[PDB]
Amino acid sequence: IPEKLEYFINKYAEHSHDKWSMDKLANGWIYGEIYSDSSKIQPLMLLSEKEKEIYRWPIKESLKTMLAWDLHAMAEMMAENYHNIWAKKKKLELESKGGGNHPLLVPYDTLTAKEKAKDREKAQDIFKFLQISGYVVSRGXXXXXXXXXXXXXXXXXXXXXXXXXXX
Repeated sequence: IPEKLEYFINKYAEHSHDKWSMDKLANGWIYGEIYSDSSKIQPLMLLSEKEKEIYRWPIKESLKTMLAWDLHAMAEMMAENYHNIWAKKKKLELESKGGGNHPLLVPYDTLTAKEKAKDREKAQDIFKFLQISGYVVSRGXXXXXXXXXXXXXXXXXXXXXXXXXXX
């Protein structure tokens, strides 16, 4: 967790809270200590105390995973990690409680597109602020190098052919 990125974690959390505030004021929500859903009354204006930071908490984990591990790449790695953490939690809890089988207990190369879109939304949401902040990110001529490798292979093959034809 870099110090500059650690500083920007709070700012990004505030920006996400502001976006959610715009959404909830468009929907209609007013602050109130009483917890309710049909009365349209919440004390953090349905996001509760911990539910306000349920999405702020994994931003640091996302940064750590990015450091430990183009733009479409960051998108797909982030969505894959999103699905993997939830799948691990679900499999752990179902193994603990002896529950039923979840259709999402399958490798990410088999899921329905809506399931991938659901966390691709959050991936893009967290990556847009990183891009606007000037953070260049990579996964961590081309044809010319390919041709050079091919030429090296051809040289090896020619050497082999010469060694064979010499006999």
